Amino acid sequence: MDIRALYDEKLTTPEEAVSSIASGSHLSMGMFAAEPPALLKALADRATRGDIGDLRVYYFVTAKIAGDTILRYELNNRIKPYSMFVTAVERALIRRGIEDGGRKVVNYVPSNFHQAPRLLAEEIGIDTFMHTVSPMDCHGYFSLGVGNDYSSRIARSARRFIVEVNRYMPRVQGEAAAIHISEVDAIVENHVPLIEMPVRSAIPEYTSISHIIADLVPDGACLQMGVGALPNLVCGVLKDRNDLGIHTEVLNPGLVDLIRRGVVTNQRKTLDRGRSVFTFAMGQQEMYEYLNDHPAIFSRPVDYVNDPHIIAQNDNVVSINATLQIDLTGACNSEHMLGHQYSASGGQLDFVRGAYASKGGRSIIATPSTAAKGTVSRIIPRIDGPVTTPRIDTHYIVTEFGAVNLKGLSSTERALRIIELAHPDFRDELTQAAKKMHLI
Repeated sequence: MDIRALYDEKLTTPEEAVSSIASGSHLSMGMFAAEPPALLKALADRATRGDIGDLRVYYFVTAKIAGDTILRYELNNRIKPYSMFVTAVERALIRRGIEDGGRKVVNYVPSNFHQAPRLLAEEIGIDTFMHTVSPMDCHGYFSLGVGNDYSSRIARSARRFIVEVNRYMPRVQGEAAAIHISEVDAIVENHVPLIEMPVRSAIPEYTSISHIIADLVPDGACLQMGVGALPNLVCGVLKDRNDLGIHTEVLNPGLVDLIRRGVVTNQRKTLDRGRSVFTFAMGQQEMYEYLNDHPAIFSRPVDYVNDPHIIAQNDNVVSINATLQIDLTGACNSEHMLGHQYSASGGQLDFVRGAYASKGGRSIIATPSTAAKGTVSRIIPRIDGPVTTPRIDTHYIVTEFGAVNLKGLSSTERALRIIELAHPDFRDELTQAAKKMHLI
């Protein structure tokens, strides 16, 4: 194929690239750092000029990029967020919609992340897909870079695929990560640094927690970690380990550090031996650079990564996830918003199940015992409404005061052992509550 010719007959401006997108259609985009700033700004401008309406945008993990363009509150009447996972950007929109006469401005779409490819391709249907990509190579291929997730599927199943070439986007190897230019409908170029996950400082509780978790990581553990200061600290403690593998949902700076140190070899994995596996990546510039052309890092779609049966096929999986609350039944809650559950959509539960099913595997859910300078307990009597991790799935829980394996324990054994993980200031109160609920 004459790729140079193909590039030039597809290359165009952001404004022109989004101008044929139909009103009343379905659009989706890449996660996080794969959200295309130039294309989304141009699309936002269309809505501003009143040149498009009734556009549903389906997506999972959003950033300032979409937040400052197509998802601005003012465009809400023309570009409709159909969020399948609610983060801070949606929290602000929903809050503001309540203020503004009780408007519903975010349309939550309950879903399983590991089913995202199918859900978007078949149940929902996507007309236009937009994604930042690495520059075309000499064979005519782009790469989805920090993204695979649902994106490697929808880039093919969507009726139109528009790419935003960025040199700051790493060239990443992975299943269906490479896209030939013949599979692309339009191209724009916008070379800008990828947005970064803000680094958060550790709190004192994370020191004890990270050491308790470290003792629970066996030899040749196959790691999955969410983002945050706690996981990063844990990786810090694992810097003296050997022959660890990676099979994670999110690839973060902590895990990449273990790769760079040679702690991670993936030689004890059954699947994807010799390669670290992820579905999408979040970090800072240094991590993003490191991913470029890395031969031992291999992205795969979320329907592989987050499939509990796939996760379970590696021995000694250790899944480390954070949560905001744990109740006395062992149910856990990761959703910030009061009265609601939009967090259940996330792939956390997939690894809770997968890690337990792994031979030698451990699912860990960890949290500091208190919040707000010790005045609020994160160990509570009962979670309000639907939960993030049901009590029948929870394996290990950790606070700064220890760990408990809940599997096989009665309601009473659970409550008595969970209370001992609460801060001393709250254990009496939790004990009374447990009695009232007739757990003990």
